[PDB]
This record gives sequence, C-alpha cells and structure tokens, in this order.
Amino acid sequence: SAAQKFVKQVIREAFLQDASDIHIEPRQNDVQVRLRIDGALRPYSTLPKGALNAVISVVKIMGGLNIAEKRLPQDGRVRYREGAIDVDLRLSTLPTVYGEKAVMRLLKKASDIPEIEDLGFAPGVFERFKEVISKPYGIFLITGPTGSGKSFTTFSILKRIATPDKNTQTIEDPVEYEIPGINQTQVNPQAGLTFARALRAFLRQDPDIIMVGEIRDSETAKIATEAALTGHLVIATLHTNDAAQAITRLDEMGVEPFNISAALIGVLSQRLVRRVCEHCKVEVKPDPETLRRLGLSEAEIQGARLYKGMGCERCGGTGYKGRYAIHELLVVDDEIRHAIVAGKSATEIKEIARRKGMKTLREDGLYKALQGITTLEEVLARTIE
Amino acid sequence: SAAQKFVKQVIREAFLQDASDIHIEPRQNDVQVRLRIDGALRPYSTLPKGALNAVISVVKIMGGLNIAEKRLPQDGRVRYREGAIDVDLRLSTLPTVYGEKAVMRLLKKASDIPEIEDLGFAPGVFERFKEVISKPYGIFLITGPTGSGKSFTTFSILKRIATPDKNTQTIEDPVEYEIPGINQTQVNPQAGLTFARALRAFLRQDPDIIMVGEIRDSETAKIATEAALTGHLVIATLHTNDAAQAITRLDEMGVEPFNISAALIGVLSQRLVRRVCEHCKVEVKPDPETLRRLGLSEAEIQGARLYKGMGCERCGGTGYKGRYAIHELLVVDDEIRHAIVAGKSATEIKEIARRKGMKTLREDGLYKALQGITTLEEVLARTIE
Ligand SMILES: Nc1ncnc2c1ncn2[C@@H]1O[C@H](COP(=O)(O)OP(=O)(O)OP(O)(O)=S)[C@@H](O)[C@H]1O
Ligand SMILES: Nc1ncnc2c1ncn2[C@@H]1O[C@H](COP(=O)(O)OP(=O)(O)OP(O)(O)=S)[C@@H](O)[C@H]1O
Ligand SMILES: [Mg+2]
Ligand SMILES: [Zn+2]
Ligand SMILES: [Zn+2]
Repeated sequence: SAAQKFVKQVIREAFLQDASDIHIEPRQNDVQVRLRIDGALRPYSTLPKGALNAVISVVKIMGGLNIAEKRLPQDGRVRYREGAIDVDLRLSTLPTVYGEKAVMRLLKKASDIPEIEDLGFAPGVFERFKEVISKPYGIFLITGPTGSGKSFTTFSILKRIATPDKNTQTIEDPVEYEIPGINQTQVNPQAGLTFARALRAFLRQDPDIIMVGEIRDSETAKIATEAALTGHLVIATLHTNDAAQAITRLDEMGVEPFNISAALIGVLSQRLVRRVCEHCKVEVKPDPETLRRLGLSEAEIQGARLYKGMGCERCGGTGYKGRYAIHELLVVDDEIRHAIVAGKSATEIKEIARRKGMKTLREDGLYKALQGITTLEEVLARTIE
Repeated sequence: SAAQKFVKQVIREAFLQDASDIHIEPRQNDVQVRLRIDGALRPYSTLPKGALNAVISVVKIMGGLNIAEKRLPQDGRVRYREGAIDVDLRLSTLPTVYGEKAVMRLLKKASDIPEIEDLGFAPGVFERFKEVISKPYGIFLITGPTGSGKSFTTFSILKRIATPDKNTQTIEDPVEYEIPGINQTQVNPQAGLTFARALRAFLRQDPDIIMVGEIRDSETAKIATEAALTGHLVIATLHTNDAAQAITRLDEMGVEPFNISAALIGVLSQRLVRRVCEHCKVEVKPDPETLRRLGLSEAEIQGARLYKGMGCERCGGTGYKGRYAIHELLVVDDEIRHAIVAGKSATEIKEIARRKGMKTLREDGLYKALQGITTLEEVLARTIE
C-alpha cells in the first residue's frame, strides 16, 4: 500500500494536469517517474531501486497483467475511478535492462456513444454497412488492433438495432457503458461464468440480438457461430488486423468452414488516425507519383490536396486534436462464401472482395486525408502491413 | 405474496394473449417486464427495483432452482396449473449487471399442431407440397431460422402420413411434443446418444418414416441421406436462408452430390409473418410505383387489396394479431437433379426451380399481403427476397 498509494497519487496528479502519459522507468540506482505535459516529459518523482517490483505489481493488478511474467511485454487497460477522477489508462509493461518499465497512457474522456451516422463512414461504405447490420441474423465481426475503437462502434450499432420488440443480450469483459434498453452480463471467472458458459445460457434466454464482447476461445467461437446459424443476430469482436484474416482466424479456432460460410454476414476492420487541427491547418501539395502509387485514379490526381497541422497549443504539440476512424468493410456475398468453403487464403478473399467494390483502409484513409481530416502519414502508419 | 400475485397474473396474461415468452428484466432504476407475442416483444409492466429478488424467488421455487446462487445461470421445468391453466413452463435465470433476469417460456402441446390444410399454403403450392410428402421414400428438408414454424410443419406432416401400417421413428433434441402414434427418442449427450448414433440404430429398427430434428454435424447429414437412399422416407430440419441453399449446405457438410440428387424429394423454406388484426383492419390504397419495383405486374396491382391494422386493445396497439406462414417449396425434378451433380450453385438451382414453378419467400409473402392476410412491411422485414 506504500506502492498502491504512490500509484494512485501519480494518476491523480496526472489527471489534474491533463498529462497524456506516465512513465515508470528503472535506472541503475533508482526508479525515475515522468509525466508528459504539453508534449514533453517532466521529472515527477524518484523511487528507490527496491521499490520497483512493488509498484509494477500494483499497475499489473490494475490492468490484469501477469506478475510472474517479466521476460515479455504486456499491454492492458485500466478503467480507473477513484472519486472525482475517472480516467481510462492504456497500460504497457516492458522488460528493460534495469527491470520492468511501465507506461500508462491517459485516454481522452470517452464522451457518449454516437449515432451510426456520426461514426465517420464514407457515404458509399456507409450504405453497405447499414445493410449489413439490418439483417435478421448471422454474425457480424468487428476487428482491429488494441484500441481501434471496436467496442465504441459496437455500441453505436446496438444503439440503432436494439429496438423494444427485440431482446438484446450482451456478454462483456468488462462491461463498459450503461446503455438502456438492453441486458448486459459481465464475465465472472471467479464464479465460473465464462464467455462460453454465458453464451450457452443466452440461447435459453429467448434472444434476438447477441453481442459477444470478445472471442478468444474455440468454445465461444463455436457457440456464437451456431447462434448466428439458428437465427439470432450476433455482433462480436476479434483482434485481427485484416478483415479477411478474421475468417481465417475463425477456422483456426475450430469453426467448420461451412458454418463460417453460412453464418458470416461481413467483417469490419477499422483504425484510428489522429485528426489535424482545424486552426493551424495548411495546404500541402502531394507528389502525383505518390498518389498514383496509392491506387488513386489519374483524373482525380489534379484536385490533389493534402493537409497538415503546423501546430499551436490548441493542439499542444502535434498538429493534431481528436481522432477519426478508418474502415474497410468486407461484405460477404455469394462469391466470397464460395471462396471460404473452398480452400481460401485471406489474400484471395480480399481481392475477391475488392473486386465487387470493397474499399480498403488505405483507400478509405487516403480519401479522408484528401479532405483534411488526417495527414497521409497517419494513414500510412495505420495501414502498413 | 405480492410477488406471488405478480407471477400468477403475468402467466395468466401470457396464456390468454398467446405469448411465447415472459421476460423479467432488471434495469438501472426499475424492473421491466415484456411479453413476446407473435414473435415481437411487447411492454407488459414495470416493477419497482426492490421487488426483483422476491419475484425471482417465486420463479426459482417453481422450477426448483437454487436461491443462494445468483452468479450463475439456472434452468428448470414446471407444469403450471392455476384455475383452468395447464401449461408446461421452461424457466431460465441469468445474472445481469442489475441482477438476475428471468425468462419463462410457455410450451405448446400436440393439440396445437395443425392439419396440413391449415398450414397456410397457397392453393398452387399446396398440391405440390402434398405430392412431396406422399412419396414412399426420399429425404425432405424443412429449412429456415428458429421460430419459423419448422416443427409445426414437421408434425403436421407426420399427423397426415404416420399411419398405423408404418414405423415412424423420431430423433430429437429435445423432444418437444408428445405425439400419439409415433416413436420418439431424445438426444442424450451424457449417455453418448448422438443424433448420428441414434440414427445408426434406427436402420436396424425396421423404420418407414424417419424424422431428424436437426442436422448439425457432417456424419448425421450423411446417414440421413443414406437412409433416404435405401428406401426410407426422411423428414429433417436444416438452417438456410433459402430452399436452394439446403442442397448446397449438404454438399458443404460432406454429402456426395450424387447422393443428394438421388435422395432429395424437396426443400421447404419457411418464415412466419404477422396477421393483420381484424379489429383494426383498415383498407389502404396501394401505391403502384412502389408495387412495381417490387416485381408485381400491372394485372396484380389491380385486384390488390392491401390492409393495415390501426392499433387496438385486442392487438396491443401493434396492428397485428396472430401469425401466418410464407412458403418457398423446392420440388426436385430431373433438371434440378442434373444441376445438383455437375455442382451448380444455389443461385443456379434457385433459378431453375423458379422457372419450373417455385414461388420465392418474397413472392408467397406478396401474394398473401395482396389478400390482406398480412401487411407489406412484414413481408419485406421477413424476406431478403
Ligand atoms: N470513431 C472514433 N472516433 C474517435 N474516437 C474513438 C472512436 N472510437 C473509439 N474512440 C476512442 O478511442 C478509444 C478506443 O476504445 P475502444 O473503442 O474501446 O477500443 P477497442 O478497440 O474496444 O479497444 P480494446 O477493447 O481495449 S482492445 C476510446 O477512448 C474511444 O473513446
Ligand atoms: N403455420 C403457422 N401459422 C401460425 N403460427 C405458427 C405456424 N407454425 C408455427 N407457428 C407458431 O410459431 C411457433 C414456433 O414454431 P415452431 O415450428 O415450433 O418453430 P421452429 O423454430 O420453426 O422449429 P423448432 O426449432 O424445431 S421448435 C409455434 O410454437 C406456433 O406458436
Ligand atoms: Mg472492447
Ligand atoms: Zn493547431
Ligand atoms: Zn387490433
């Protein structure tokens, strides 16, 4: 609790300062602590060398990390409420030559779950998206790397489709949000209430819409798929970078390809790019050759404006305030499941979908960058694979 | 006794309203109770939040569930008798963030099962339906999501064709109705009595008619087809959005296409639409332009009498009371047989079937909406065409 009270004092003073990050760094003879204020790291405090393991355990408990594991990096998430400071923290631990270093990123205050029309879909992709989630049943997968806005998009969907004539039931680890009109159930491993234990009880609970917060079992993948097969609408998340790899991911978790093919409505992969500041924004002229290589049509290449923030402190550092989302939406059709039943590659499906008109993250990112929402760099950074 | 009084009333009201399920839902500041009627959830009442644990208690006593346990789902069965009420109830309790939700399902009986004349078949389809079930051997598939009326149709058929000169054998998970005249067997995991293990045994039981409640696995799909092949009549349920996809799905499940083309009598795809309440029923002047994009001809727009129910006390305000089935009946002939082998797609099969006389779900829906059985939107909400 010497350790616990230090950790809680740091997060507090980080919150009140509007600090973005907190670094706990072992050194040769001490542990330095630093806070990023207005873009720069500042010295907060100094802990003795022996104090290291104590503190690292406290933040590991907070994010559900493994204490025993010290040779490998771990990431986690901390929903932190103590009194008047509620901040969500992104947690990172890293093996360092002097012991384990921890970094906690203070996330922007979430605000409220938006309507479907304010998620930042391209006008064209939006219509196909609205058609995927309006379907009576089947499973709709939302994927992306840690913190790409999966849960946020998921609840925006539920906000739309969970009508009083339906039973919307939810399994989450943990439950975020107090969204009305639906029933929410949190995973309890203490009790024995796993994802699969719950998901099987849900089938005896007369559901219409099932939201599976996370699929990380074979049991869960199988049950969610059969729920989609028998006539329920399932929304679930995976942690996969490619929309097509989500299909392959399910094959690996033990789902029969013919069941994947019969239930899957589509897969949404998204990213978050920083938004350029509207105030210190400037026009930039792109190398036509770059645009060309990015698959942008010649005949579109003359309008040709890209944008970037030089910076003020409405931005702080950066030229960026806020984040926006990037999407590629794999809508399953007669030909795609016609590729899943056959031996597939994620690769083959992707271009089988691109033809038929599927717009890719980079294409989606590029086009929003052409609007001055984001830089081309942020777009490239998120789509490099 | 106040919680006893509530449970008594809500089951009484569900019974008289023909309600599938009672939902008792803990929410943030109250308890909400919903009735599913005609497949649609409907608000029944609100309880004050501190009355939850008394009500759940009554429900648990009925089904012999543990009161102490509130962290894990529970399941029960009760034969409920109050006044003249005699219903079997299936009880489900499930922990949510605001406490345990309860679902009580009102179960049907054999007496509720219709005669095939009352299944709602259009006159042209009904004559073909009859010729399909009156064949000596082959496999007949009934497909669609849960709550489509698959079991009602199945046993309706067995009421007409399980005459006393034949052995009529059933494998079910679970056995729902107790039917006179036929032999029924329930799937039992704990003993190892699979669908496939049961079905293997049926072939040494001198059967005539075989009913497979559900085809989930690849082995069951093969043995049921084999049993059809050798000279037995097989009625089985599958989940597909479409009659033609039942062919493709058997393929995907591993059945040899030459075996499918050899054994398959036909497929029935089925949905349930809501009937227009006839205490609200008000005639509505059709819009021709909207009836033209919907593939209806000029002749059909004449002789078109649409209706919509202007909500009343008897329909709970919905404008609907009762349900009705819409049908897509694929009847296998030689051309469909040659297309099943030669591995044509479901879309190819479907277009063959229609040219040969098959009405799609949408078309059967539209046809009955023009009779004022149901409304247009119900047809559009229950069919992706
Ligand atoms: N479309 C969006 N635009 C801007 N910010 C967003 C958007 N979606 C999410 N965010 C924010 O970004 C953070 C991402 O949180 P989530 O939406 O929960 O991400 P996630 O993919 O669920 O991440 P996990 O669950 O930790 S792997 C939250 O702080 C959201 O406020
Ligand atoms: N032809 C019909 N017309 C009107 N209501 C019907 C009809 N068939 C079924 N129903 C109602 O719909 C409910 C569900 O029908 P079921 O046949 O039991 O459902 P199913 O999901 O299609 O088949 P299962 O999963 O093996 S019970 C029945 O219990 C009846 O209340
Ligand atoms: Mg999440
Ligand atoms: Zn700026
Ligand atoms: Zn009415």
